[PDB]
Amino acid sequence: DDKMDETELLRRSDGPVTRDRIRHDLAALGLVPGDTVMFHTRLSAIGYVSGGPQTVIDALLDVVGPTGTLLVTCGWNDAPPYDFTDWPPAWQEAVRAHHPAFDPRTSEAEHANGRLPEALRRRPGAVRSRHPDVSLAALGASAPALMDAHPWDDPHGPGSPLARLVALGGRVLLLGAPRDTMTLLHHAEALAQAPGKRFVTYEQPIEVAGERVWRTFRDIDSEHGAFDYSSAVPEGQDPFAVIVGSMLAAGIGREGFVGAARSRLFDAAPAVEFGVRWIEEHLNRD
Amino acid sequence: DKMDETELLRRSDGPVTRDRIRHDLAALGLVPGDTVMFHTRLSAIGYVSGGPQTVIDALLDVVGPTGTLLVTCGWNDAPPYDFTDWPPAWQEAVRAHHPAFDPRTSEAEHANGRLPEALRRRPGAVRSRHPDVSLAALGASAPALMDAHPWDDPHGPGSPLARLVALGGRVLLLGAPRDTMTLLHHAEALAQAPGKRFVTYEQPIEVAGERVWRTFRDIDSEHGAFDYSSAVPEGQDPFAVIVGSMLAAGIGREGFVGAARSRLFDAAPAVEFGVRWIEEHLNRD
Ligand SMILES: [Cl-]
Repeated sequence: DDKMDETELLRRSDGPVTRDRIRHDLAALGLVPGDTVMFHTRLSAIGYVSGGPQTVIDALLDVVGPTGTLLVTCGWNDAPPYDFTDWPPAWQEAVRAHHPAFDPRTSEAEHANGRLPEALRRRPGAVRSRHPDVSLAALGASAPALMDAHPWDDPHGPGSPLARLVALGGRVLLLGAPRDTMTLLHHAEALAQAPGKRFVTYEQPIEVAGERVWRTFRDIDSEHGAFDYSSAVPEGQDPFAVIVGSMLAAGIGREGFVGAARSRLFDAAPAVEFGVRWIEEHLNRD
Repeated sequence: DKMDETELLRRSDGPVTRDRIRHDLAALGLVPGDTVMFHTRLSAIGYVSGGPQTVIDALLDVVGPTGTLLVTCGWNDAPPYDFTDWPPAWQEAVRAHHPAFDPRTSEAEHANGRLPEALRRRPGAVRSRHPDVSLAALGASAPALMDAHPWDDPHGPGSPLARLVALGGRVLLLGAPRDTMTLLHHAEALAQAPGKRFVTYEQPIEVAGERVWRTFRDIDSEHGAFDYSSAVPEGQDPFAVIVGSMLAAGIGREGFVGAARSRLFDAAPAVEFGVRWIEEHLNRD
């Protein structure tokens, strides 16, 4: 029921949530002109947002202003599965012969990231990074250098957009999104040194020189965790949720509300520094 | 989700590729130069390698550069028709702050699925200007089909749907159920019968760079342009009944595209049939 969904969201926020009200709530959280902010969104948690994703994006642009930048994690919803080489031989041949290349302009973001990354990447002037598995998108003053030349291998590591967010003094905003959605902690996993690090190898079709070619990629296991967190994390619990919870308890990050959405704003450099130290201390046992 | 893939892969007995869809579309009767409005239920096709992009590429492969694809978009985040029933403070917030419809960025209705949202993002795609029932089109006839969508009676004469009929266009249901045929709203707008139901609603648009509120009139495309209670059996959707009767009268062809039950109609005889069906069932002189 469409009617119903609207009724519940209106009730949740006690009426429509507007662009200027979101702008006000974001400034109260600590977002300021000139910031670069990567943001994860659970749109319905805000309430009934008058104008949907476009209103959230324009409120964010109002706060950071023309010299600031917004960033999201996109990925590729219709990528071939990592394990597509475990299918009957005629099937995977069909994939290898006919699966289209990743295309930054048209390939849709992963559906699990919700509507906001797919709205951001389609904004006029938005820039989407070239990686077929873990592309980001950005909008604003620093968007070309942040997204430029996404490193094929180790795409969460030293050369990556996430590293550039840290070096810029950027921020991470969870906008109703839960603590485990903080993508930036994959950059922490990529930097962290501890035994038992998990890596993945997969292939995906990309377009280079205007022709479609397959490429093999290496990354940390950003799906099941770059380590076994068995010893440091109660089972049933998500490692990133535990790290961010400890982060917050150590005084890194500010919590508040944007509409009806429980929201958290972090500086990216201390969050990554905390995350790598968390992983190395819990997992090295020296 | 690996089981999700196993379900889809079992449904189509392996990946459905661009070439396989093109093959099945041609066998259903789509030809080079066709203009085709299509409604899609991706999961009914099976495991489509490449998702919506692959469906669109296959359709372009069949109709070629002289052909045109059309979809219905609408506007997912339009103000609800009845926001003017809300408490005064809530409707004043919508009036002062709801952003204008923007054909380049306003999202299609979530219920229309992922194909319309992918089509309108293609390079060269054209999206009509109507804030409530916009269409999008891609190909040689897209500018003329989408141009100057009438504000009032947006399914009536001179609308994109009327232009699809006049062009000799077609309608494709690609695993979509018989009741998503948008073209039959054009039949409802043309049909002469008692008790026709209309809606009047307000939506923000941009006119010469300024955001303005406008009032719009349409047939009730949400609840049905007529009370169909005496014309259809209980629990059946009117458009499904009309399309079923259309098929049984020899209008339209049916087959499979991948695993998806699919139906292809010529738009001019579909609308003529739909108008007659409504006038015969709802006048009963
Ligand atoms: Cl490049």
